[PDB]
Amino acid sequence: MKVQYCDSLVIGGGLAGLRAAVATQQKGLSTIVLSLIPVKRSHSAAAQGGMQASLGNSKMSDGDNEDLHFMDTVKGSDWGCDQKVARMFVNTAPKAIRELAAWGVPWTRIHKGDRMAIINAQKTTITEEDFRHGLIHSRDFGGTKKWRTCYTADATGHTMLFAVANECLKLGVSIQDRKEAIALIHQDGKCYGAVVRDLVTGDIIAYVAKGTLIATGGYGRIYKNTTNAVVCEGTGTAIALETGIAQLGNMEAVQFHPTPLFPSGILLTEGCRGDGGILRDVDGHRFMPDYEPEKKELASRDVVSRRMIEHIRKGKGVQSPYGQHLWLDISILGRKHIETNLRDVQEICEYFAGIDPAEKWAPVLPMQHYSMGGIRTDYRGEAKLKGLFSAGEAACWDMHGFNRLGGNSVSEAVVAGMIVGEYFAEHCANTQVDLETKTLEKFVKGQEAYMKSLVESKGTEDVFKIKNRMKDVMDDNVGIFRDGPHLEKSVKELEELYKKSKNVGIKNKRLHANPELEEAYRVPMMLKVALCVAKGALDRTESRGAHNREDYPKRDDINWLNRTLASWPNPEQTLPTLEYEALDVNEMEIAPRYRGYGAKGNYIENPLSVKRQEEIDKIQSELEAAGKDRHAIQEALMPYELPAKYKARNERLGD
Amino acid sequence: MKVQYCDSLVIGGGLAGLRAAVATQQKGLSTIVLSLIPVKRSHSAAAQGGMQASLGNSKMSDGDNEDLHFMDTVKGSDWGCDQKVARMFVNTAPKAIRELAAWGVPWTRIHKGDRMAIINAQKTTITEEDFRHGLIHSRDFGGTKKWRTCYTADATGHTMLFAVANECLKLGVSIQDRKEAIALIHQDGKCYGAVVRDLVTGDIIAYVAKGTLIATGGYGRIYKNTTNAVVCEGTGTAIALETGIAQLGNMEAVQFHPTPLFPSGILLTEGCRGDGGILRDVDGHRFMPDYEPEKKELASRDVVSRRMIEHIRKGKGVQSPYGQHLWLDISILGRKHIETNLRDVQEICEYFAGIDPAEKWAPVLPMQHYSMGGIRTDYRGEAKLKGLFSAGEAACWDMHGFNRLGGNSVSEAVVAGMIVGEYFAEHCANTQVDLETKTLEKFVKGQEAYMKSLVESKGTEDVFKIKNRMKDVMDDNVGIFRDGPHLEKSVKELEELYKKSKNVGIKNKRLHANPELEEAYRVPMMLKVALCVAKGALDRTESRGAHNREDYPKRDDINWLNRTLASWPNPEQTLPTLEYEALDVNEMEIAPRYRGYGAKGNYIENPLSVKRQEEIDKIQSELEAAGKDRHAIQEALMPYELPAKYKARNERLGD
Ligand SMILES: *Cc1cc2c(cc1C)nc1c(=O)[nH]c(=O)nc-1n2C[C@H](O)[C@H](O)[C@H](O)COP(=O)(O)OP(=O)(O)OC[C@H]1O[C@@H](n2cnc3c(N)ncnc32)[C@H](O)[C@@H]1O
Ligand SMILES: *Cc1cc2c(cc1C)nc1c(=O)[nH]c(=O)nc-1n2C[C@H](O)[C@H](O)[C@H](O)COP(=O)(O)OP(=O)(O)OC[C@H]1O[C@@H](n2cnc3c(N)ncnc32)[C@H](O)[C@@H]1O
Ligand SMILES: O=C(O)/C=C/C(=O)O
Ligand SMILES: O=C(O)/C=C/C(=O)O
Ligand SMILES: [Ca+2]
Ligand SMILES: [Ca+2]
Repeated sequence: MKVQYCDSLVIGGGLAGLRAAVATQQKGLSTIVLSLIPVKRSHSAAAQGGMQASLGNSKMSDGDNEDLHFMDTVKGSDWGCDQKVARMFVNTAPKAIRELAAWGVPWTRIHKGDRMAIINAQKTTITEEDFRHGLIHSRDFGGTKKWRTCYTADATGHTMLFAVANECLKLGVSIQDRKEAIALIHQDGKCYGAVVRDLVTGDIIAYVAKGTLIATGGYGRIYKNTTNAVVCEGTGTAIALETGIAQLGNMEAVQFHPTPLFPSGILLTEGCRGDGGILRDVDGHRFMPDYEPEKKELASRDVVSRRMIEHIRKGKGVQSPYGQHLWLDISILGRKHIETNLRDVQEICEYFAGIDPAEKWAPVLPMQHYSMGGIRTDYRGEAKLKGLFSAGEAACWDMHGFNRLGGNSVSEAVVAGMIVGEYFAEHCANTQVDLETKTLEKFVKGQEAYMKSLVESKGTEDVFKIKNRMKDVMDDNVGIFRDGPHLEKSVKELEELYKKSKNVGIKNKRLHANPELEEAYRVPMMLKVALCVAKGALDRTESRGAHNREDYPKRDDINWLNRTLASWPNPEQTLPTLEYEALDVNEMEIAPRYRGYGAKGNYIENPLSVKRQEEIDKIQSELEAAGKDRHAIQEALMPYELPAKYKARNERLGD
Repeated sequence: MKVQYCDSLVIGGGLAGLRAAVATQQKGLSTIVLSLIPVKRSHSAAAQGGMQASLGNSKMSDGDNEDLHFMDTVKGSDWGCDQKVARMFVNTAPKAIRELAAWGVPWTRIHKGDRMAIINAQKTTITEEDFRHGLIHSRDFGGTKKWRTCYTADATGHTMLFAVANECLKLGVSIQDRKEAIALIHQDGKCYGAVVRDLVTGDIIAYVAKGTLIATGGYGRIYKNTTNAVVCEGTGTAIALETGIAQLGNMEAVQFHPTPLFPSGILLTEGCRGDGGILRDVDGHRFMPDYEPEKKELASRDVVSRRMIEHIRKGKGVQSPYGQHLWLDISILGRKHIETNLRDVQEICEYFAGIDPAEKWAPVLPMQHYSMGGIRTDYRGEAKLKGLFSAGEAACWDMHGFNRLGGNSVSEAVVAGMIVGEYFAEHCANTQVDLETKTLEKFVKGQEAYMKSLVESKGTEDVFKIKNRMKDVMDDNVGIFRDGPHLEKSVKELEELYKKSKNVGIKNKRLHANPELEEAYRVPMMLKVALCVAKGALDRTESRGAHNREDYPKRDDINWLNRTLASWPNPEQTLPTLEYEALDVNEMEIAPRYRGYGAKGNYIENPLSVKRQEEIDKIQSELEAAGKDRHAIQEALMPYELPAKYKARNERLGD
C-alpha cells in the first residue's frame, strides 16, 4: 500500500486552500496541498470584479467601516447567514487586503485629482485629496452605497492567486497537482485523511493527516450554463457528503450572473468599469426601464436577472441554435479619455464572440455563477466530521446566506483561509490521531476495487449523455425561477439519472491518464450534489435571496428562518436526507427586515423579529447615551470570536 | 513532523537485508531499505572465502548432503545452536546458491580433468569426471571433510551482494542510504518502526511500517583489532536493546580469525586457496608443529588462534610499535602452474603491508572477525518485541551457537534473508497496526531533543578517546583467552566508560553532516553492546566454542547447556540484565558429545545427553531396519518447520 503523511492536508489549490496552507506551514506543520490542476489555474484566477474590504481610502469610500460592510452583507444574505461569521469576516477583510499588499499584489492606487462619470446621476466629478494619494483604491461594485471593492486593474483574482501560491512555494508547502481526492478516510466520527487518485499514473494513494481541509470551490458545472471553470464540479462537496456524516448547507442557494456571454458563459464585465451597457430585446428595445423605471439597468443584479427571464418568457427574446438570449449593447460608448487603464472587454468579444463591442451587440443570458451552499461548518470552519475543515466557496461557513454580495466571495476565500487556517493549525497541533492500517487498507482497496469495476463494467449507459442530461435538467428546472411541479420532476429525473450512472460502460480500459474513467466516477458524485440542490429547492417552500419559488413568492421568516442541512447516511439511499438548523433571532445583531432590493413588504414577519428589534433599538440608544462607542455597542448586541492573531482593530485614514 | 510509511521496513543493506527486501517487495508489499552507506559497500562485499552449501557437484563434494552439513554445523557450534534452525539452514543453502546462479552470480565452474595438490598428505591428484563439467565448483574451506564452499573466484561476497542489490533495483525496492536508525518506535510490546536520522541533512524522521527487520551486521568494531569494516559498530543491536524488551543472545560468543594482517586487520586469505602458508615466531621458528604435531598449520582455525596466543605469552612474539604479533610466511610457494585464476594476496601485502609475499613475511595476529551473538529471535526471525524481525550476523537466530562454521555466515545472510523474508512478508501482510501520532511524536521529539542536548553539552569528555579506551579494554580482556579477574575489571571500566560518555562535548555544533555528532550518540550505544559481551563473558563460567575461560577450561553441559539473554529494562541501569534460555536435549537431533576439534574429553557430561543419545541410536536402528530413508529418520528424530516456498528437496548429481 502507498501512504503519504503530513500534519495538515489541504484539498484544493485555490485562494482558500493556498492561504490555509500558508497558515499551517508557517508554524512548522508539514502540509500538502492537493489539486486537480496546477494551483495557479484555479477558478479564483478568473476574478475581475474585485475584492470587498472596508478600507475607507478613496473619496467614495470615505467613512466606510466594519459596521457598514456588515450591514450590506447581512441584508444581502436576506437574513440567511450566520451574523457572527459575517462579523469575523468584515473585521478581517481589511487586513487580508493589506497582507496581500505586503506580499506584492499590485493593487491599483489612488492619485490626486479629479475624475468624471461613474455615477447614476446628479454628481459626476470625484476629487481625491492629496492625503489619499498612493493608497489602495476602490471601485463601484456589488451595489454597495460605499465603494469598497479593491482591484489590481482587470486581473484581481489572478494577481491574488499568484501571490498566495508564491508564498506557499517560499515556505516549502508541498504542492501536488494532477492528484484527485475521491474519498475521505474516517472512523468513529473522525476524519483521518483522503484516498487520492493520481490522475497521471492511476495509483490510488492514502494521504493521512491530523487534520484535513476541503477548499475545492463551487459546483456550478452541474448546470449546463455557468461562468465556472470546467473543473468546478463539486466532487469535494461529494466526498464530504459520501462520508454519511458531514453535512451540506443550503445547497439550493445558487447565485446567477445577469450578463455572461451566450452561450459560452465567458464573463463580459461590461457595464462594470463604466456604466453604459444597455440591455436590449429581440426588437432592439431597451426593456429595463419598463420594469425598473428608477434604477433601470443599474438595479440590483439580482433584479436584473429576474427581469431578463421575465422579458424572455414574454416572448421578446432572441432565438438561436443554443436557446434564447438577449442583447448587451456597449457600443453606446466605444470611447472616452485616458489617465488610467480601461481596455479589455473588446478582446473577449473579438476572441470568442468574434466581434467588436463598439459595433455589434453581445448575446447574453443569466447563468449559474456562485455557490453559496457547501460543506456545513461551525464558525471555526470545522464540519460535523471531526478533523474535517472547509473554507472558501466549497464551504457554507455561512456569511452569505441566500445571496452573496458582489466582491465578497474572493474576499471570503482569503479571509476564511486566514481565520479557518488558524483554527485548522490549532487543531492539527493539538489533536492526536489513531491511524489504523486496517481502516486505511479498507478505504484504499475499496477505491481500487471501485476503479476496477468501472473499467470492467459491461454497462451500456454513456457517461457523457448522462452528464449532459443532468446539466439540462438543472438549467431548465433549478434556475432563477422555480416552482414545485417542475422541481418535483427534476428531482425524479435526477434520481433516475443517478441510477443509470451506475450502469455506465467505457471504451478505454487503462487505469492511467484516462479522461473517460475520470467522468465515470465524477458524474455519479455530481448527481448526488445535484440531488441535494434540487430536493433542497423543492422542500424549501418560500422565496429567499436567490431562491425564488413562484408558488411561494414570499420570504417566510416564521417557518423558514433556517438553514437546509443535507446528508447521505445510507450509502444505498437514492435521495438526500434533509434536516433544518433554525436561526436564533436573539443571536442576531440585525433583526430580519427589508433586504434592500426587490419588492417591498414581501416577507412573512416573525413575531420574534419585532421583539428582538425593539431590544436592539433599546440596548443601542442607552449605551449610546452613556457615550459608548460602536465597538462597545456591537459587543453588547452580538459578541463574536476571532483567533488571537486577528482581533486587532483596523486603522483607517483619519482615526 | 516528517513521517515515511511502508509496509515492510528493512534496516540494513547487506546480503540479509537486501534479500529480505526482495522477498517482501516481490509480493507487492511496499518496502524501504535503510542503510548508513550505499548498499553495495556493505561488509558482505569483503567475503573472499566462499559460501557453504551441500551441492555435491565436484569430486571432493561427492556424497555431500543436508545431513553431513548439518552435523558439521552442530558440532562446530559446540552444541550451542538451535538444531532445528540449523536444519532449516542446511536444507535451504543449496537453493540459495542456485537462485543466485540464476541471478547471474558468476560462480566458478568445474571442468573435466585432473588437478594437483590442495591436500594435507597421501593423495595429491583430483579427477573431475565429464558429467560434473559445467556445474558449480567448490573448494576446501572451513575445515569440513566434504568440500562444499562455493565461490566466484576471489570476490564471492562482492558478486553475491551486487546481484541481490541489483534485484532490489529491478523490483523497485526503495533504497535510502546515508540514513541511520537511531531508535525503534514501540508500544504495548509491538514495534511500529524506527526513528531515523538523515546523515546528510540532519533531519529526524519517523519510518513507520507494519513490520520492521534489523539486518545491521556485526559489532566487531567494539574491539580495537578486527577484520570488520569501519561501520560494523553494533548500533542496530543497540537500538534493539534500548527498547527494554527485545533481547540479545550470546553476545559473549565472538569469533576470531587467526591470520589477519597486523595491525590493519586486512584479511590475508593466505594458506587458503593453496595450503603452504607457514606461521613463524620471533626466531623464524615454525611453531605450529610443536603444539599440533599431526595437524600442524592445518589444524582447526579455532586451535591455531589459541596456539598463536600461547606462543606469544611464552615470550616468542615479535615486538612492534603497535603490539606483539607473529609471522606468516608464504614465500615457501611464490609460484606454480596455471589453468585457472590464482593471484591476489600479493597485492594486499604490497598495497598495505608494502611488501612482496614471495619475499618477506607478513605480520599477523588473531583478531575479532564474526559475531555469533545478536538480536534473539524465534525460528521465524521474530524478536520478543512483536513485529521486529532480524536476520544475518545482527541476529542470534542461532544456527551458530558458540562457533560459526567457516563459510556458513555469508550463507546464513542469504538463507535467512529468504526464510525470515517469507515469515516477515507473511507478518506484514496479515498484521494490522494502530499508528498513534502521540507515540510517533514522542519518539521523534525525544530524539530531536537528544541531538540538541549533545550539541549543547558543555561536557569535557572526548568521545574519541572514550571510544578508543573501550576498544583496548575489549581487546585486552575479552579476547581468545578470558578469566574472571580480568573480565571483572573490564566490566567495571566499561561501566565507568559508559557514564563518562554521557559527559561528552563536541566542537562542531551543526546538526547536518556532522561526523563528530555521529560519534557522540553511537559510542554510548557501542558501550552498552560491549557491556553485554563483557558481562556475558564474566557470568558464563565454562569454556564453549570460541568462549574460553582459563579458570573454567571445560564445557559444562550440566549448568551451561543454555543461551545467554541480555536486556536493558530500566533505561537508567548501567549494567545489562542477564537471563538464560535452557537448551532442551530432547529437542536435539544430535546429543552433546565431542565437538571434533580441540582437546578430547574436555566437557562435563550431562546425564540427559546419554539418555537422549541412546533414544536416538534406538530410533534410528529400528526405522533403518524397516528400510526407511534418511528423510524419514530425520523427521522422526527432530521435525522442523520451513515456509511452503522452500520445503522441497534438493536435487543432486546422481539421485
Ligand atoms: C467563476 C467566477 C467567479 C468569480 C468571478 C469571476 C468568475 C468568472 N469574479 C469574482 C469577483 O470579481 N469578486 C468576487 O468576490 N468573487 C468572484 N468570483 C467568485 C470567486 O472567484 C470564488 O468564489 C473564489 O475564487 C473561490 O476560491 P476557492 O479557493 O474556494 O476555490 P477555487 O479557486 O475554485 O479553487 C478550487 C480548487 O479545488 C481543486 N479541487 C476541486 N475538486 C478537487 C478534488 N476532488 N480533488 C483535489 N483538488 C480538487 C481545484 O483544482 C482548485 O485548485
Ligand atoms: C568482515 C569479514 C567477514 C566475512 C569474510 C571476510 C571479512 C573481511 N569472509 C567470509 C567468507 O568467506 N564466508 C562467510 O561465510 N562469511 C564471511 N564473512 C562474514 C560475513 O561476510 C558476514 O557475516 C555477512 O556478510 C553479514 O551480512 P549482513 O547482511 O548481516 O550484514 P552486512 O553485510 O554487514 O551489512 C550490514 C548493513 O547494515 C547497515 N547498518 C548497520 N547499522 C545500521 C544503522 N544503525 N542504521 C541503518 N543501517 C545500518 C550497514 O550500512 C549495512 O548495509
Ligand atoms: O461581474 C463580474 O465580473 C464578477 C462578479 C463576481 O464578483 O462574482
Ligand atoms: O579466511 C577468510 O578469508 C574468510 C573467513 C570467513 O568465512 O569468515
Ligand atoms: Ca459555498
Ligand atoms: Ca549474530
